[PDB]
Amino acid sequence: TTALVCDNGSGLVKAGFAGDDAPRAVFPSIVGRPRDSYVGDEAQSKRGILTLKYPIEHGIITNWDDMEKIWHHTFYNELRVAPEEHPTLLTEAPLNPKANREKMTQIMFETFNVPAMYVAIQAVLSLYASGRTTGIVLDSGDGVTHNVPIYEGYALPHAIMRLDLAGRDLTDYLMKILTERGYSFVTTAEREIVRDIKEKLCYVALDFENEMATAASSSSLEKSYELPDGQVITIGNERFRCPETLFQPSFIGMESAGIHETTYNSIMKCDIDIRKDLYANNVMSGGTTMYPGIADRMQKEITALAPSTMKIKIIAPPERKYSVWIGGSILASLSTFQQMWITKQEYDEAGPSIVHRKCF
Amino acid sequence: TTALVCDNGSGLVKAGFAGDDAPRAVFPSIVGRPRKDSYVGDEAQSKRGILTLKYPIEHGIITNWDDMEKIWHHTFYNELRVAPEEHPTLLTEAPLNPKANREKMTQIMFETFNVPAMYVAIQAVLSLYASGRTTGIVLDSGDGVTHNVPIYEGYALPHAIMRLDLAGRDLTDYLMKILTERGYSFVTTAEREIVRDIKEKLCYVALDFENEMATAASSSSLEKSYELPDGQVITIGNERFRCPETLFQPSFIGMESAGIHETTYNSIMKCDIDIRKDLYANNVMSGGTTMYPGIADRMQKEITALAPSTMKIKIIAPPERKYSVWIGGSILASLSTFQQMWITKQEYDEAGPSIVHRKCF
Ligand SMILES: Nc1ncnc2c1ncn2[C@@H]1O[C@H](COP(=O)(O)OP(=O)(O)OP(=O)(O)O)[C@@H](O)[C@H]1O
Ligand SMILES: Nc1ncnc2c1ncn2[C@@H]1O[C@H](COP(=O)(O)OP(=O)(O)OP(=O)(O)O)[C@@H](O)[C@H]1O
Ligand SMILES: OCCN(CCO)CCO
Ligand SMILES: OCCN(CCO)CCO
Ligand SMILES: [Sr+2]
Ligand SMILES: [Sr+2]
Ligand SMILES: [Sr+2]
Ligand SMILES: [Sr+2]
Ligand SMILES: [Sr+2]
Ligand SMILES: [Sr+2]
Ligand SMILES: [Sr+2]
Repeated sequence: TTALVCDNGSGLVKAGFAGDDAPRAVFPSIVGRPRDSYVGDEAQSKRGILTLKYPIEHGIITNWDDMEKIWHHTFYNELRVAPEEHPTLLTEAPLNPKANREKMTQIMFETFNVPAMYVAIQAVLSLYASGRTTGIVLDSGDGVTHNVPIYEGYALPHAIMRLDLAGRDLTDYLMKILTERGYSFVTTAEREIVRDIKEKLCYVALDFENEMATAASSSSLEKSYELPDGQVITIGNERFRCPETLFQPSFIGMESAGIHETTYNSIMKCDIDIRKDLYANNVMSGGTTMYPGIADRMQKEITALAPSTMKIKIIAPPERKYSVWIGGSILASLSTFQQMWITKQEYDEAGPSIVHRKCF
Repeated sequence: TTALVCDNGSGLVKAGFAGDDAPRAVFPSIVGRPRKDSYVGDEAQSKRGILTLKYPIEHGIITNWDDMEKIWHHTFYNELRVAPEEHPTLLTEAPLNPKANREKMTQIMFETFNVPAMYVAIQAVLSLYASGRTTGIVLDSGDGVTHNVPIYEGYALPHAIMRLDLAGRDLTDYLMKILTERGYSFVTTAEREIVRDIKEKLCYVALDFENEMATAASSSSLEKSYELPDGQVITIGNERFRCPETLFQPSFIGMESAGIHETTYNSIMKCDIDIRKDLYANNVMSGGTTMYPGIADRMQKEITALAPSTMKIKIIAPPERKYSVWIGGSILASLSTFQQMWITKQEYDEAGPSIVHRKCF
């Protein structure tokens, strides 16, 4: 028997087979209905004739009807497997309401007739993937950013921090600042171009003020980008100003602490005896941690905030845009895990509330 | 960086690389010295006519440290052919292994073999891991000893461990005895090795011992022949199932002890009432001496007779269970989540051998 791993995010579904090194399928977490339902790439490419909805907001499922459509699409159209044949591992946001875990469980067993399933916390999976069971994860995706401190596979809920700024906000901000430069990025098609610019050319400056000074004095930091129609544009300080928003949320009008401060504050909410282990094991996860320079910059910022004697290590694996998924693949393909699944039998005997006993 | 997994048993060493599906090297845990200074394993055995042979491990516990060092040296340099300084090494240990022994093993690995990192895992827990479980009760029967080890959520329950002081070597000796009663003769090492081969190839556990005896007596339907390298032939009938029947009836070799079904039952019944149901449904067989065809079905029948009438009982006997400890070690040492669990050379330098008690569970 082979397990499936489905990592449902605010912007992207990552899905595949346990044991694989990477997801087989990655697609937009979008359901389109006429202005009877389309999912993913097709929903996107038919936007003109459709109303589009994102069933997951800031990592939490908020539209169960549309979520069922995402899962149906995942099984039948992307992975192309019969769900009744596969134990299925799903992932969940930090601080996911208990009722949501039950609803995921009920839908899996009742709608999709899975023989077995499990729900794991996304940040814990990314930690596992990095080669640890203790550390603090900064997970930053398309819609939300969290700090999750974890001790021996257990997330410490009182110290979890949530920042409602992530990749989609950074894309919107890059569109704004490139428009201020004198370009015009406003439409949905122009948003896809800017997303590509963001993913290809942006970086986190080690010293932001110095970098702004460098950008002002020479073209040394400038990069050309060819637009779909052939026109070549210049991206300058926008390259590092865009992800600087993560450290300075006031750039997009948010009063919030930046990701260095949320990391520090998370650590400080934990018991003093475990803080040392957390500083030494700060793991970055998710697409919005992919910026070159982010690890170097976090190391510097955390050092400035931490006790002078504190050993600080930032771990940013090259594969971290899929580390949640990879952690799920490791867990779901592990021999010992085969006893951890909620079985169809157990669900029939106990109902959806079995999830709280079996997963956690 | 690839880890090494070395499972040291009373009779056999199983050794290889983490991530592999089977040990690369399996050889006798024996050191011979003249009646070259010392010989190990395969070579010691062949030269035994001019050597005194000793087993440095007895009932799973190291009792001769000079000879154990020679076994580890042979494993690293002659069998695996690696430089130990390049490989984190996972070792295994028996139930109730003395703290002093765990310390001395740790000292030897870091100071003599210069390993970069090391870990010691409980053998029965590794076997359970390999079977796909962290809760269950393991019957581990090897060359020198048999244990039941109940395990709950990844931890062995030492208050409920049971031991039976017979295993594979005793079954070989018993088979030799009953084959000698047939007029066959086994005096040389070569001939005694023949008996071991017959045991490993032709023996099985009868579902109902008395019925099977009756069958063997009324027809030739259960007979098998074994051809020796020199032309001689051994024919065997009820000896096929009388030999491993000893596991269920230790009186066969003059022991008063409970048989493996009763030790398994006794072990479960020493555990907390609220976990017994989980143990009954997860009896995992481990070790070379559980390899007998028929053993799972016989255990199912015997346990069913002892347990409450409504108890769900399941016996799990993985096909490569003669190496399940090793395989569980391979799984563990190659697992991402285990990578901070190793004792590092740095931790050893700073803490000394007692570090093993703080790190290894
Ligand atoms: N190389 C890159 N550089 C910068 N950003 C990137 C890169 N690759 C992907 N991203 C961004 O990462 C985001 C998607 O990441 P991820 O799949 O981790 O999010 P998600 O799970 O869909 O969302 P969330 O975790 O917020 O619920 C998108 O905003 C995308 O533009
Ligand atoms: N297929 C088989 N059938 C019966 N017996 C077997 C088979 N394969 C191996 N054996 C026996 O298993 C024994 C070795 O098993 P194992 O390697 O588990 O023991 P060990 O670890 O050396 O000893 P212990 O666990 O007692 O310290 C030997 O007695 C061998 O003859
Ligand atoms: O810290 C190790 C424990 N961990 C094992 C999962 O791989 C979760 C159980 O608590
Ligand atoms: O349920 C047990 C969890 N764990 C043991 C933790 O040390 C097994 C992880 O492979
Ligand atoms: Sr995510
Ligand atoms: Sr795709
Ligand atoms: Sr419905
Ligand atoms: Sr149904
Ligand atoms: Sr053994
Ligand atoms: Sr040395
Ligand atoms: Sr009987």
